[PDB]
Amino acid sequence: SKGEELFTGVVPILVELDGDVNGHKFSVSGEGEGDATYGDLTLKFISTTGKLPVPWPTLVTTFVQCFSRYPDHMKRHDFFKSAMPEGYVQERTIFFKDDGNYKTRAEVKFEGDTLVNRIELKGIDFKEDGNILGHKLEYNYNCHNVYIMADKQKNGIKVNFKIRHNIEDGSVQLADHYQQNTPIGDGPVLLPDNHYLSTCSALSKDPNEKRDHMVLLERVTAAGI
Repeated sequence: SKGEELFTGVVPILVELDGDVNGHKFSVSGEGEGDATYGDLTLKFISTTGKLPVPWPTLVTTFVQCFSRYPDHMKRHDFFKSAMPEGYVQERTIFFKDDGNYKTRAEVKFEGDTLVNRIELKGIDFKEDGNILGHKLEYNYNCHNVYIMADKQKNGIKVNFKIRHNIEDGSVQLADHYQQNTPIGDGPVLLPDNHYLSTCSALSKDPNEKRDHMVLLERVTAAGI
């Protein structure tokens, strides 16, 4: 399964994001590795242009579902890997309730032996003293099930889900996600039936790192079939 073979072992991952939110331009690089046999990955991100104008947690979803563990009985529903090595384009719109929104476009594919997620994010309509720009979110993250549905139209998948971010002293700030993924190559892909990705994420910090950074650790497993 060409694509599948690509993920038998541990694969290094590189993430490159260029962003602009309300005119606050910034860049982030991440490096790590993942092992789809188990569905685990670890990534370390560094804000390379200065202190991030948005809270780290808000960028988690943006920063590689091909690393999900798809159980054997579900192998025929693994679109993400089926598109590799040429890759896929992942696009999203994330609306922070009562706040601005992020629009992202990324490309995920192999470069050499590394799996790279190269992103362009543009956010607007945000509120300066808002939870976002004001950095009032706690530095934590939750676990969720994200439902995946095919999209014959785009020849890929559609997905929608909400992320709940905890507010320092408030409730939570909702971040409503709309996602589309389409193959990059012209070859055939796997269009799966409806299912979901069970996703565990947690955030950490690195004792030796002086720059603004985030350590993201996760375990993701496909299910629902």
